[PDB]
Amino acid sequence: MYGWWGRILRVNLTTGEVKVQEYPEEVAKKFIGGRGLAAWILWNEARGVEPLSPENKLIFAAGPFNGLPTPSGGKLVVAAKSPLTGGYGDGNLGTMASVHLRRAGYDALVVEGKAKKPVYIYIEDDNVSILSAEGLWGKTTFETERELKEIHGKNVGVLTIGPAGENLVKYAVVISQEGRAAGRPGMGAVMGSKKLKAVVIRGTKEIPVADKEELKKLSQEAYNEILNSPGYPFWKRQGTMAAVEWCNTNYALPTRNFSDGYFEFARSIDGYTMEGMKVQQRGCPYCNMPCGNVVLDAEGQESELDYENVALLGSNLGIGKLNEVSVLNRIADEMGMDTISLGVSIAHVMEAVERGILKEGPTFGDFKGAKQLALDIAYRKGELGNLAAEGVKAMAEKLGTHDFAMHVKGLEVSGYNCYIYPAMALAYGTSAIGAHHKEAWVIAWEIGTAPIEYKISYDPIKAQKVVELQRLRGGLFEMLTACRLPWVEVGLSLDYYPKLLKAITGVTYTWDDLYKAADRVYSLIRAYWVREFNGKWDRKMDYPPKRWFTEGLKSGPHKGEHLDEKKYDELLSEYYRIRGWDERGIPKKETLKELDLDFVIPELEKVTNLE
Amino acid sequence: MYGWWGRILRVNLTTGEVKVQEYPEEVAKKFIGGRGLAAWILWNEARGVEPLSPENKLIFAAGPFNGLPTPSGGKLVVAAKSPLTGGYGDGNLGTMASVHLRRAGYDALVVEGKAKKPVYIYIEDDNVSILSAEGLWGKTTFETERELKEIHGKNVGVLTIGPAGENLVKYAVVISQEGRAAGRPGMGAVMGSKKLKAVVIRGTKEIPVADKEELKKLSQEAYNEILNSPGYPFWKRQGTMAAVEWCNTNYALPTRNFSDGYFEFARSIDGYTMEGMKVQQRGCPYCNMPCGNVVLDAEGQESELDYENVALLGSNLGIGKLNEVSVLNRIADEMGMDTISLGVSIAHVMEAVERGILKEGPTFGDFKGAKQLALDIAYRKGELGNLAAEGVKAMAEKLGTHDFAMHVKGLEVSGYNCYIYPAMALAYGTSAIGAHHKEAWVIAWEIGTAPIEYKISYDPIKAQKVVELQRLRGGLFEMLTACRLPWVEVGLSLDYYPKLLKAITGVTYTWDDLYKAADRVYSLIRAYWVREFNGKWDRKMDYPPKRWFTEGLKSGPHKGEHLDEKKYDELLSEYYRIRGWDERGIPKKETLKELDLDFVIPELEKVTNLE
Ligand code: SF4
Ligand code: SF4
Repeated sequence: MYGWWGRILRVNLTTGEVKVQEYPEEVAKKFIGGRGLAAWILWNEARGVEPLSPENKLIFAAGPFNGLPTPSGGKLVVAAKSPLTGGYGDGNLGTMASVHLRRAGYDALVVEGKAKKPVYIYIEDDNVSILSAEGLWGKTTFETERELKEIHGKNVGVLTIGPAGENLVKYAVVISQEGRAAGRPGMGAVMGSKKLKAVVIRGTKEIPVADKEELKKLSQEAYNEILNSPGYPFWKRQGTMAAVEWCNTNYALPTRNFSDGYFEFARSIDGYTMEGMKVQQRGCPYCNMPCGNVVLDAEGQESELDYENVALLGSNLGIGKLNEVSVLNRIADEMGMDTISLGVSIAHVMEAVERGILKEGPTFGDFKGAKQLALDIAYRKGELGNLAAEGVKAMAEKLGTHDFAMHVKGLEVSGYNCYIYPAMALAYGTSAIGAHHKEAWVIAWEIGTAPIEYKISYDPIKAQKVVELQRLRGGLFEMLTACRLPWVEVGLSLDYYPKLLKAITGVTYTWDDLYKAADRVYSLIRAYWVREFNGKWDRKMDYPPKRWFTEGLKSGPHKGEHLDEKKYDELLSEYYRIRGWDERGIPKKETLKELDLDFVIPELEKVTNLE
Repeated sequence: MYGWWGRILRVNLTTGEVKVQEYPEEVAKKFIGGRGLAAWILWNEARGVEPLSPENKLIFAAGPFNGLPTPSGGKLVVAAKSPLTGGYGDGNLGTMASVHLRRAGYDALVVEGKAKKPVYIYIEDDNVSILSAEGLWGKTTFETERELKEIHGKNVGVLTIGPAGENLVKYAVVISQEGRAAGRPGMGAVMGSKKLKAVVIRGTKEIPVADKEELKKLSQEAYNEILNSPGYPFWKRQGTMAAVEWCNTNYALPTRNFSDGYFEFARSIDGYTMEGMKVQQRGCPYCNMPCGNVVLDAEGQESELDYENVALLGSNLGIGKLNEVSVLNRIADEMGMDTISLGVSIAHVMEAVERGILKEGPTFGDFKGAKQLALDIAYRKGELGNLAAEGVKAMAEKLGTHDFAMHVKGLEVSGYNCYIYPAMALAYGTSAIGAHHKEAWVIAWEIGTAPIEYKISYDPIKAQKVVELQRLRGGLFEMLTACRLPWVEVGLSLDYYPKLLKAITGVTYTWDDLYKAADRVYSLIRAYWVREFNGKWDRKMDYPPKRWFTEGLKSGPHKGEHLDEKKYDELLSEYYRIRGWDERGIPKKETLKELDLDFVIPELEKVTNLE
């Protein structure tokens, strides 16, 4: 076997047992890695488990591209049954831990059980130990990684959780290298529930490559193509922050809990403003187009800015000064909580306060109040911090505020306001893990323009475009696993991927093979949700928030415009037709058989009727 | 006598003598105060003196508006014979020193002589002393003022020089409250040449007012008019920083030593970027429309930004990040040196380096090199730093780089590139103290738009507009002395001024009375220059820099356009006709008699032939 090790590191925190599981080359070829491998593991090992119980499996899954010098191939997938959504949950982050896990001889790391006290997992090739982290517990993510490196050396990959993870904030994430984050659906809370403070990894092994020279050649070509792309200069300057102006121009910038798609103060929180306050730039392993832009916040502290962070903690909160939004951003990284769900939870509180629903709490534009709430959420201080720490779905159940609860499947909607964007609304509605733009950022195509540089339509071809994008963004890139931005942003040819894959693994994958592996992952993931939800499931699970159907844009040429539910419903049926799912969004028996998921049928039938 | 004290504090640092000069009420009425009073004093007391010798007079002149609660009436004029230009030199700054000097019982303070060692002047009502400042010498302006208040208390007004003043940098200024500056033509160097490190002032006396009730009424109306003006909100947000975009849009933003009027990276150093970096907002005494916008620079330090500072230290130097420009800005303030002349001098060096004329030094866009040169100028360290510390006129004589030496009469050109703006070019050409936009910011009217919110033309009305603006901006406002921005930016009515002047002094001044006093000051100032130049004077003294006639814009729909020498010369003759001046730029015997300036006739006749 080349590329894949066929090895998965297993750590049981309850028993202290550490072992290496060998999985068949057939499974590796069939699921490829990252999310695929994770979905296979969770389907088999997390049936009916409580997300915060010792039985949940915390998975760190790499893929064949990882550990090797592949173009922006320093990504890693973190997965577990989600404490926020109750379904399959995952996330991705660039981190040296990805390079080291693979160079240490493993394709993935699976943590089960729960330690008796705070501990961290140490991995140096074949030497794996569960060590006491009593001294680290309570420290920020930044401080935890800094201290671990002060002991073991700079040459290690470190994954940590901060107080939000330790306190089981439902959208707590895993942090690496002060800025890289993974696991919006609460991977950080699953990590915290096991009393797992960090993971330190070092690898030195040579990963067996089927064609060393092709690999080295293809990689050099791709790097050069990136360096020579016309978008490279502007990408180097603004990175994802170029989307603030682009979204504002197109009425897609979430403003005041998604109330409007335009923000009057977007310029003072945009990419140009960011350029003027940038002090450093860093990136993920093996990437020659770094986009981790670091600024100084209002308190003079370094903060790494990404578009989503700014959109959800800036315009979405009615906060118009980038230096202030940057303080909130830093807090999220330090505490280890998702900037998106954090911002949407805060915005939800702000709307409830302005409406008189909540007697106390911050209002839109209130930076000091937003900062205090962010901190109270991470430390679960007071009734408000505790409520908001649960996310908008849970919070809305308690407050009767479902009308303005911006989420899909319990996962908070990200940085694109879709009052007039049917395809993007469908992307959020059908995202495998819950509302996220990860799997299909189709709004650009719907508009005809993109950040590096209108008539509302429900054409069934939009459902086809979303499935196509999900195959690449929610499948391929989450399985390799590698950054999708070189392709998305600078236009690196997708042809490099199946070639790099054969050069590495020696297996020839055609685009249809890849499209099929991605579809298998999608149906398996959906199957997981259906099974864990005990068959209680229908098409409404794939609907975007009610706000986009009952309210419209508040300003500009498109004022009053919104989504037509009837037409959205028809577009959803088209999505199901293309995926081979029934009108409830559940995979059909024939579809499962065709995707080599026969094993799913018996289990799903114990819970509902299949078609 | 009301309003005016009719008293001038006299401090001789050579003899240690402190006395109070009582001057005539008719002189007070005739010159009003500020620059008018200063020009009267310099004509009489700085005849033929070397600017850096003990005989030069350093004047801190206030007017009837000062010390009283008048709308933005906390300004102060600092004047002396200029070490940079060799003629009349002055500047203005907002400072509690203004309020305290007048409440202490004086209309002005005149310092003559030179101390044997560093000293500071201490003024508390009638108690005035020259005290040792040996421990303060060498400290920054910020630290000097901070330490003085730690001794004397926070309720004092303080004026200081930093190392640039101490080291006689030709464009050294006087600084107050970390950000307020005065005296571009080297007032700081004059102060430093006297070994005067600072002036600390405290006043408690009630200033006699003709009509206290009218004064209170008018000020209140004016304050409310400011608060309710349509421009108030945007002014509060961006202040003068709104000019970066306005100038860039109009090809008037000095870029790379005025090479072009358009900067490709203007957005990253503009007013919106500043808003996203603002952490504090300060202002001058008695102002309800504060514009001292404080940001954190690239090193996390506070830096108060003004348009000119950013245009001359940013676009003019090819530096496109506001955080970096802010480091240069803070250095200028700390060292006590003019941001404009500093930037124009650094830009001059950058062009000479690029052109190979200088073999060592910073080039455009080199922030680290610019910072090092700014520090070397302040401390006069090295041949290059010592040369640039002399100003562009002097530096150009040594390097043979007159072609790109942007100055008029030795004073560096400010933040408006006039390749296609004849009236603004004439404003710079005729400015009483040398190149400055202070006396006539006519570019706004020439274009038809303003920052608060084209066809070239040499229409003789342009000269009439420059004269009208000079009467107000270089006359009235420099004599009161009060901020001209409420009127300029927010549209406060000019009708308040004659009414407040009457309520204060009891003397009624019709607009014609004020225009005559302003022209009187302009002709007296002109007479001072001619006299001091020993009659060596002609119309070329009032010409804009050669570059605006010799080259044109480098981009935009106006690419290649420049000023025309013949049409400019005709426009200048129109300016002379309106002012009653020779074709050499010297007042006519009839004009001098007209303005009650007969005493200057004998003096000018001794040096040249009058008309
Ligand atoms: S483009 Fe950005 S997110 Fe992608 S690998 Fe590079 S630094 Fe990481
Ligand atoms: S408008 Fe600005 S410069 Fe004028 S008095 Fe007010 S704070 Fe000072």
